[PDB]
Amino acid sequence: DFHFSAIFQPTDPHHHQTEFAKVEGSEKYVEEVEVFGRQALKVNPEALTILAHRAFSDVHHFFRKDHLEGWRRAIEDPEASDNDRYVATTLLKNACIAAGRVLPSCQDTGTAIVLGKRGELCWTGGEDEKYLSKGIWNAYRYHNLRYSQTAALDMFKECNTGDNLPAQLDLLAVPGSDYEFLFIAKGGGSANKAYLYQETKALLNPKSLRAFIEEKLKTLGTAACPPYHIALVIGGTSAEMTMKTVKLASCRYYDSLPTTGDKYGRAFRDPEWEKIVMEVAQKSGIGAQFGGKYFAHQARVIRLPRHGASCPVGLAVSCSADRQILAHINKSGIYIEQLEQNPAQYLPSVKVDLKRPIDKVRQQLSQYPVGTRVMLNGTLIVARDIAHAKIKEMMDNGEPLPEYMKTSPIYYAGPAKTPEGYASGSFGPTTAGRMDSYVDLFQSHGGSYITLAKGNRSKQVTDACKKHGGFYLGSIGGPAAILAKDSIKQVTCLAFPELGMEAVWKIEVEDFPAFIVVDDKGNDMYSKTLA
Amino acid sequence: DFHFSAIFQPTDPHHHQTEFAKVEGSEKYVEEVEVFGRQALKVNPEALTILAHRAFSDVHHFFRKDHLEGWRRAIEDPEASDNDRYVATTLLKNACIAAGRVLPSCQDTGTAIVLGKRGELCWTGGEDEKYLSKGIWNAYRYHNLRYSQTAALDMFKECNTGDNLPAQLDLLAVPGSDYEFLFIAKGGGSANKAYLYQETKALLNPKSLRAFIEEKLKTLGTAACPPYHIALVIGGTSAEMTMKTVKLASCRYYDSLPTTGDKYGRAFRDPEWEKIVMEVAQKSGIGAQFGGKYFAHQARVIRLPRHGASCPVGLAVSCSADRQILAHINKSGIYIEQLEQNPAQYLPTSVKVDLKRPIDKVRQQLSQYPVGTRVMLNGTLIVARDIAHAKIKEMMDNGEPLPEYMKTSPIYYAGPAKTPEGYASGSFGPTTAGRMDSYVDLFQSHGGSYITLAKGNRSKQVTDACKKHGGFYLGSIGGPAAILAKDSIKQVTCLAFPELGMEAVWKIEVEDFPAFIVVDDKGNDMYSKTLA
Ligand SMILES: O=C(O)C[C@H](S)C(=O)O
Ligand SMILES: O=C(O)C[C@H](S)C(=O)O
Ligand code: SF4
Ligand code: SF4
Repeated sequence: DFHFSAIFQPTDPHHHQTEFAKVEGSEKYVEEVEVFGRQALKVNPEALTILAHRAFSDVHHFFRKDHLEGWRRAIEDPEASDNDRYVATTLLKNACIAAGRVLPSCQDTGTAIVLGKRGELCWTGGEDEKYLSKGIWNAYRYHNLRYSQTAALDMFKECNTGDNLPAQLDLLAVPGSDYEFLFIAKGGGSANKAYLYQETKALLNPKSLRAFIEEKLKTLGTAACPPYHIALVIGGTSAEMTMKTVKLASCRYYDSLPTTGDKYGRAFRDPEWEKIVMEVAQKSGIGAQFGGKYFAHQARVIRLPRHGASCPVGLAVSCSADRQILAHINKSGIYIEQLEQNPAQYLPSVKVDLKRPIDKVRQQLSQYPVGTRVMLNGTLIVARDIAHAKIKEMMDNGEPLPEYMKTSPIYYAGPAKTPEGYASGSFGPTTAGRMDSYVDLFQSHGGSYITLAKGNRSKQVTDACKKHGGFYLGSIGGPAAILAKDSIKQVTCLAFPELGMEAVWKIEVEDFPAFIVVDDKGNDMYSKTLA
Repeated sequence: DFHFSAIFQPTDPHHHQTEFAKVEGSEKYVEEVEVFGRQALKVNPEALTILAHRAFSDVHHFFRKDHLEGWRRAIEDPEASDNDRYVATTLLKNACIAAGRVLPSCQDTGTAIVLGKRGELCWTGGEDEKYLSKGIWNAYRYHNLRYSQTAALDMFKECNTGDNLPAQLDLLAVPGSDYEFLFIAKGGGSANKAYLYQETKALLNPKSLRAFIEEKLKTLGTAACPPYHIALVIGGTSAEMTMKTVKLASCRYYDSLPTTGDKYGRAFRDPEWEKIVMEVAQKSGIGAQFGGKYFAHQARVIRLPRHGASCPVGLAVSCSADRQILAHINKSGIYIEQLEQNPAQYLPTSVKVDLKRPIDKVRQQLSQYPVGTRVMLNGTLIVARDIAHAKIKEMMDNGEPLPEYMKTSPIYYAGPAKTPEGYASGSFGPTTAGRMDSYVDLFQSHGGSYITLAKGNRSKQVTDACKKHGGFYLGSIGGPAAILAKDSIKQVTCLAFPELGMEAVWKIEVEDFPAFIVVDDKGNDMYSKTLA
């Protein structure tokens, strides 16, 4: 009566649908052997270093076809909004610059995540975590990436690790003699849009589930740089299993799952509800960041078994910095997924002078409604999470709001490392909502009247800008390389240099595009689509 | 220069602080060999079946010392409330019954979870998932446990799998030649109290974090049968990593982590904030289910590294059915954690309600008493939980009446485990009440569900419904399923929907069934102050 049924039964478990290139000469790192009658593979652990280094180098300069096709679709679709096409064109042009292998596609080169599947008879010497980490360390140290990891010295005292370690190393024990991998360079803001809901049987009917999807999609907002790859997981054997599954779904790792369930509880993709998710995304009007049809590239919906008392639900996105790369080691060597190296084949405003007293800039912005495109020319002061927290603490101790918060628009951003001979490394915006708790306070103390970042913000920011005569400008989210190449002319560290990329910067910019998202009158570009 | 630092650096990675018993004769399943100069272990995969079967048998009848000590503390502490002592005594007596190896400690024998760590040179043949699953299958099939897993035939059509499979099998590749395990029989309602928050640097100061903890602990309520082992994880490299870590923390798997961080971002346990979590839990007044000090047994707080843009936070509990067991396979055979076989060593006023009356007379009697009154129920209960409620609502949406069997007796939210030979009932404690909240006003408007019996605090809509319709919600003690079955449940019959398995509608006869009036017919709620 016993019948074993694996929860996940992909028809393409080894991802034969993906194209791989072999690392030249890498057969020297492997040797097929036969031990106690079974075929085994000896793997020099240096192969893990070589592989992780190339994976976390390639993934920052190239994209998958399904991602690039989505941007082209947003440009060519007659039903796309003007802003849809503008954002998608900008992101495609950014990808063309990133393909030069100098500037990464996003300033947030992400957390390094490794999903590894080591066969029973794949023998590495066992130090896999160290050798993978060395390859990751090499990639972030010797390329123009960013150190984004924050170590906790105690509960509240933190420092940057200075090398983008530690990585997340999830190494699984599986049958066979190969070693199979998924490498993910996961952006922080898209990682933040991984949500867990604890639901019930009352959700599991067509009307309730549709309404749930409509409600939860809006909570993604534009804070993770859409168009999104949207993943939705209904059910699971635990919260952590649901959230792992929705991460992998967003990487299209489970595309080959069955599409029907059975009495043993196997996982399945649900194409009918993927289409419903896409209908909700298109009809939302949220669009590719600034209103339209292209909130989502595509959708993945996976239905999982559940304890009768339980219904965990996971929702997650892959952002414009859609960065994953499959790989495997076998008796022939090291194979790595081939990304698109020629993204160019997929391609088919009010001037604001910042070199003035800030009150004159505010006066000019007050002449325009939300949704107006602007082009900024002049100085920006750059500050994000830790700098804002340190400045609030200073004011709580009776110190003034610093002069540099009162002279220029505040750009929420943290740069990647500067290539030799370049004025700036990749340097796109940070999610604005994380700074919302500071805006009324800083404006009440005479600063932060104009902020520049990406993503929709909470009502407290709209209220603050109306009370204090402020503005929130939305940069396009994601196009960090083209912003650096074309707009950023000078970069200087202003304060808190120990914070690394989170230091306060002073930058000089030209032709920096943005939209007026929140004005000084109570209006919000997102008030209709993200209410 | 490059310096590798593992995130997790326990000082006791093989859990030497835990006592293990050897499975007699199990060295016959292993053989030490040497290939390419390296020591390897051949393991007969039948060892995986034997180990999983014993693990998911033992864990339903015995508890760890730190769990039992927590119940004893709630009895002996002068600061414990009278209800704290009553609940902890009931749970200890339940454990004494479960130690008889016939009735499981809870009717929810849980989801079977296996965390495995297979050494590079531990050679099983590779069919680990099947052989582990067979042992789990054996444990749930041939013992008086419960089939709790629900398969999705399509997005909405469901059926019970009938064997408590599939299991969650997380098998990791690690150094060496051994095989190490943590087995968890995870209750559904405590699994539901695993929460993920997406926070920011603005949280990471003493005032904000303390207020956050106070707010979020209240959202656990009593819905997962406290006293809780409370686990809190601040940070993490991804949502799924944070939630895995908070699960393992609640199982005390990370107790030997360092207690300080470093510039490489290693994880650490934070004893100062564990003490703060315990102070918040104690001062909340929520107590061991019915007001008092013993909301929590103990706390685990793990601080993790984070991307500068990110601060995932995990909060989770282990419930009264605190069920995990460590194990390992090595050159000497199969070893399994030794749980406490003699829980009795930890052991040191009510209104009688006759349910064998017209339901309106029972309502009239209950209306005489305030919330917090302890009652003892004698008579018939109609038993229905999530799927039966959904099916009955669907019938009503299609124009059918509320069934008469929903109008004659109080409704007990519960699903029984299998009945031992010669017993009137298997373990048969209550289901979480909150999951049925959306049905109460509707059913009461149609003349039924005026009195409900379950565990956990409920939402405001239920308080409002009971005031509008002259209803009551009675809180059973949560967790003591074996002593309820042994002493209180006298007859069990299936009344409707037999295809739902444990989720069928049952008609049961009970005696001396304890409960508290949680919501009355006047707008009052026993939890309105502690869980406001
Ligand atoms: O770290 C970054 O630069 C981008 C992320 S998405 C953020 O700040 O929200
Ligand atoms: O399944 C059970 O019997 C107990 C769980 S905790 C529940 O239903 O709330
Ligand atoms: S594309 Fe946007 S969300 Fe994604 S990593 Fe870059 S800034 Fe963050
Ligand atoms: S003790 Fe309570 S929460 Fe835990 S499994 Fe049993 S009924 Fe569910």
